[PDB]
Amino acid sequence: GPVPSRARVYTDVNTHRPREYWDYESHVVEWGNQDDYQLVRKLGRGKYSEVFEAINITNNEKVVVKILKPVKKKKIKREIKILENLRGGPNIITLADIVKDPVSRTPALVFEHVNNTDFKQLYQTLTDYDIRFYMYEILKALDYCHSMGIMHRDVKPHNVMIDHEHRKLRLIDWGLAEFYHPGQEYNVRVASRYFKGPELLVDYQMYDYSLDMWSLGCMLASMIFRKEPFFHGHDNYDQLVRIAKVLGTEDLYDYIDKYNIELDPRFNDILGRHSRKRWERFVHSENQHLVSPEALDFLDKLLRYDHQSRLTAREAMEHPYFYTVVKD
Ligand SMILES: O=c1oc2cc(O)ccc2c2oc3cc(O)ccc3c12
Repeated sequence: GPVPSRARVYTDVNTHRPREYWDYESHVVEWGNQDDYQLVRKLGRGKYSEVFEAINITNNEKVVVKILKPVKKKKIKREIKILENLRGGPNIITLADIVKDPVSRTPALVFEHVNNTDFKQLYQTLTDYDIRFYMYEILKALDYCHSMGIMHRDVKPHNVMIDHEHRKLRLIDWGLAEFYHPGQEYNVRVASRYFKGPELLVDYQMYDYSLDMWSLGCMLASMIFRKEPFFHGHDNYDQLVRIAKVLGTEDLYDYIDKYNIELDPRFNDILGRHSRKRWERFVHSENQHLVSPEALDFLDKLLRYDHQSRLTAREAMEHPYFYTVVKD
């Protein structure tokens, strides 16, 4: 069968936590008062929730209310426990309250308000320094949740709220996040298509925190090369082919051979043979000001087939790419 895999960092953190910490099924939700919050306007509907801007009339402060769509109280408690565990951490969205919505008859998560401009216009105006700055901020968030035994599993521009004016950043939507337990097999149907790690695309279930680092690499590639998204697959199969046209097919086979994985035979007539490309290939006159040897080496160390070979969040923060970023 498939060769087992372990996270190379924070492997045993949940093993030595009290079971209270990771056993989210047994979590007892403490409900606030739903009348404290008045909905102002709808911000968006996802597959799992509707998101509203609201006001807490007990302090006249803006909040974000996420009213969950009906789903397993499995996944509801999971997001809630993860949010409470990570509360107070660097650039983690802050869960302020949990109330029961009288209309949906589902939980409504109440978050700190953060003032976001969309990633689409924002990513077109980001300077070289801005990209490095915000990447460092994301890494703080990723290193923290990983250190707390949690992988996000849905890292993408949509889930990174940026207040460009106050240069503040928040990682949001922890509804797909999970606890890492060594040797545990996970659902491969996570993350969004363009940001799915190769482990997901070859259906390798024993993944870990390193999944988040591939997704982050995809984001970085889209930013410094100014191509959103970078790997633009039409489906989950074409997605792996897109990646293979850059990282090459030989290292792809090295990867699945290492873990004794078999590709879906439908790849037989679409995968072909491809050499690994040098990242300079994607540099042109309109993005070159965002590119540096440091930028490419960092990107290169994130985008690895082998999840065990990618930089950890902590290692990433040690990278020379962030030397120019002013530290606090
Ligand atoms: O769309 C969202 O989905 C979320 C999901 C979460 O789990 C937590 C927070 C948010 C969240 O905060 C915001 C602030 C804004 O100014 C605009 C949109 C959002 C927004």
